[PDB]
Amino acid sequence: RIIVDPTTGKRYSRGKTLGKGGFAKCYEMTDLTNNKVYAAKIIPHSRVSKPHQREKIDKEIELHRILHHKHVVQFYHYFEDKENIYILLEYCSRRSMAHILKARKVLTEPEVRYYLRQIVSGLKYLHEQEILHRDLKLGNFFINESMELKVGDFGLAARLEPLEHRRRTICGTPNYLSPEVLNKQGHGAESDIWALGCVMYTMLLGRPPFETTNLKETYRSIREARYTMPSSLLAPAKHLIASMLSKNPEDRPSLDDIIRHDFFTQGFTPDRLSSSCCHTVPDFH
Ligand SMILES: CC[C@@H]1C(=O)N(C)c2cnc(-n3ccnc3-c3cscn3)nc2N1C1CCCC1
Repeated sequence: RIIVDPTTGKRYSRGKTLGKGGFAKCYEMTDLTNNKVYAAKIIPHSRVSKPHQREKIDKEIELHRILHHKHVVQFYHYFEDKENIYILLEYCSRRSMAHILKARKVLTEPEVRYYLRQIVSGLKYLHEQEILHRDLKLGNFFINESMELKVGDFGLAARLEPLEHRRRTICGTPNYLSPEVLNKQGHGAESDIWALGCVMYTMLLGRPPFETTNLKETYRSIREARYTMPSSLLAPAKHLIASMLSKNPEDRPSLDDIIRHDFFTQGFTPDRLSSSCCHTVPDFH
């Protein structure tokens, strides 16, 4: 299967299927020119005939293509032929963190420190760019062969809007809805920090702090921001989760405040995590 870009004449080679992605059918896509493999979203035009879902991928491409950071999935190139839209992205061979957490149930503290340092690095970049991810979940943290975390799936992504200039309606259907979004206040930077609490919690426990059904029954408990803290957690981990899950948005720590917490500084953290950690528990110390 040869795929030629009709506006350039660049030829790509389509490899194995990688999975599903809503509108995306995902296959390996080799650039024959470089000579390197990427992970491609292939979206037939028939999928996106409606103006709003056409605009959806358009903002996703527009916003994503301008980001260059070691902990954000690298945009490579986008093009279209007669039937498909093509988005080529950093190939992450050891899949996502939602995959690892299924296989492990629960991670060790040094693993949680190893992964969250990378997550906070990639989000700092984005937040300085002034782009809100708006869909941070374990599913969107992509890992490569050499075990490096890339934050991906832009899409529910958007540029930061001042409070008075803000989109108030709930955007799409994300994994971890903040108290402030539920109060018709919109999605700020601290709504991304909220999700990092839900992420960290789930890395240490294998279950989210709140129900993720997005049902209107679930709204009250989240607002409210009340939940059970399990005794299994060590003191410093407990404090930082409670910090990031503050009820009031401006009570939540900054990303600089986060990576300097006792949770990070007072424990051991490896420079390189072994790939055995995708399955097996790592050794102590
Ligand atoms: C293309 C969408 C997404 C992605 O954005 N990146 C960067 C990615 C980068 N690398 C892989 N990748 C590469 C080899 N295996 C995968 C994979 C990750 S999760 C299931 N397969 N997949 C990616 N994916 C997948 C494809 C289907 C759902 C998410």
